[PDB]
Order: sequence, then C-alpha cells, then structure tokens
Amino acid sequence: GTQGFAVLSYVYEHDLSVATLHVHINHDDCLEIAVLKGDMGDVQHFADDVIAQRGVRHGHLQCLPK
Amino acid sequence: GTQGFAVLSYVYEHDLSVATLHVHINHDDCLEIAVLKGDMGDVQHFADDVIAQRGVRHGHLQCLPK
Amino acid sequence: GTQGFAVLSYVYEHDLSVATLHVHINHDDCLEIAVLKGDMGDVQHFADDVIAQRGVRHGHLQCLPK
Amino acid sequence: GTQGFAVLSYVYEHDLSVATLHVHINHDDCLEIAVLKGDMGDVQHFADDVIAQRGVRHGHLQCLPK
Ligand SMILES: [Zn+2]
Ligand SMILES: [Zn+2]
Ligand SMILES: [Zn+2]
Ligand SMILES: [Zn+2]
Ligand SMILES: [Zn+2]
Ligand SMILES: [Zn+2]
Ligand SMILES: [Zn+2]
Ligand SMILES: [Zn+2]
Repeated sequence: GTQGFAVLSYVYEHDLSVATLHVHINHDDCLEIAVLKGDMGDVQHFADDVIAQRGVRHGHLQCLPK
Repeated sequence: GTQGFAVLSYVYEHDLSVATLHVHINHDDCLEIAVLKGDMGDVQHFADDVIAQRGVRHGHLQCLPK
Repeated sequence: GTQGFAVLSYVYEHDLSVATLHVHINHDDCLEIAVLKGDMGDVQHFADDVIAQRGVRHGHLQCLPK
Repeated sequence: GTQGFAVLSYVYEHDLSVATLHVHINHDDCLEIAVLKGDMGDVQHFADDVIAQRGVRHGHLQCLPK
C-alpha cells in the first residue's frame, strides 16, 4: 500500500523517523540506519533528500508496506 | 572484497553481530536490523540461517565491502 | 507523572518496548538497551522481570516522566 | 578500572562512540542513547561536552568498567 514502514541505510562520509541508529565503521565512516514510518511517498522523499547529500554513499531503501 | 560490513533487515512474526536493533511495528510484528561485520561469506551464511526461520519475513541483506 | 518513557540498560551473560538495541562487548557479554514507554508502573515491572534473570548484570533504569 | 563501556542517555530539545540510537518521543523531543567505549576519563569528558549543550536535558551516564 502507501502506508507502512521502511529501512533506509547508508554510509556517511521529522515525525517520519521512528528510530535512527548510527554505527561507526572507522575514523571516517559512519553507517546510519533509519527506521521510517508513514506514507510511502513521504518515505521515498525523505530518502531522496538524504541520498542527495554529499558524503552519503551506498544509500538503500527497503520498503515494508502494511 | 570479502571483508566489510552488512545490514540484514527483516520482520519477525556470534562475534559477527556488531549491533542489533529491534523496533516494534505492532502487537505481532518486530522489525529487526542487524549490523554485521567480518567475512562476507560468513555474513551471507548468517543471513541464510536467519531467513530460514519460520516467522521471519521480508529478509534483506545489504552488503558493504571495504 | 505515571506515563512517559524510560531507558533500561544491562549487560547479558510486549507493547511496552519501543526499541531495543543489542551491542556486543565481547565473546560472552552483550550490552542491551531497551527504550520503554507507557505507565511508569508497568515500566518498573518490566525492568523487575529483566533484572530477576540470571546472567543479567548491572541493570539500570532511567525514568523520563512526561 | 579506567577502560570499559558506558551508556550515555539524554533528551534533546569520535572513535569513542560505538553506536548511537535516536528515538523520537514527539514533535520536539528526541531521546538519544550513546554507547561509548574507551578510557573512562575520555568517556566522562565526552558526556561533559554533550550535557553542556543547550536543549540537552536529563543526561545520564552509566559506566561499565571492564
Ligand atoms: Zn552517524
Ligand atoms: Zn559517525
Ligand atoms: Zn525483535
Ligand atoms: Zn518484537
Ligand atoms: Zn543482546
Ligand atoms: Zn550478544
Ligand atoms: Zn536524536
Ligand atoms: Zn529527533
């Protein structure tokens, strides 16, 4: 459907976010995992904004419609 | 390569695990996110064992080789 | 008050849980952090059950009333 | 001892951080839990810097010496 949850993950260098986990890979890189919930369209747009940022690599969005 | 990190995510109902996050979706379902690190082969085998379990659905493994 | 959030943390070896994080300290010990929300009385009882378990050490409950 | 792990938790509005979890309480407040590891002195200083920030409330540091 259009409503559900999603997992956005990416490596670095809003009422949509349920929880976000930051895990350090090394001195320069942080692995970030964000659990999102709401309208899948708003979820995609959130991921869009994140992936558009410099320093953000390997962005992946796993959608989980209800 | 063969060594790096990985993000295994799945909905429910080892020295490989760096951190695991459990988030409740509702009364019956828990979204689980596991951050793994080590040999990508051991990582895949870990995911294999998890996905083979009854009650585990929508399993996804995102690999991040160094 | 009686309703709010709480952080239960402990070292190892329900609709109350919002999210739980497991972090490995070493081969034998896992640091677990549980974010709880609901009636502070139910929260305390949840922590009670966890701390009563063998293998669970250094249990600490930080309450955050609304 | 002086080396070990620690859990720093606080409500909002480095090679020391192992993992950090952000959980939304509501529109304005985010509950943040940081798992730290290293010299307990460096850990305390990290917590000091965080708690000194405006908007940061209910800061608590649970130390876990090895
Ligand atoms: Zn981060
Ligand atoms: Zn980082
Ligand atoms: Zn779970
Ligand atoms: Zn669950
Ligand atoms: Zn655990
Ligand atoms: Zn463990
Ligand atoms: Zn936060
Ligand atoms: Zn926040």
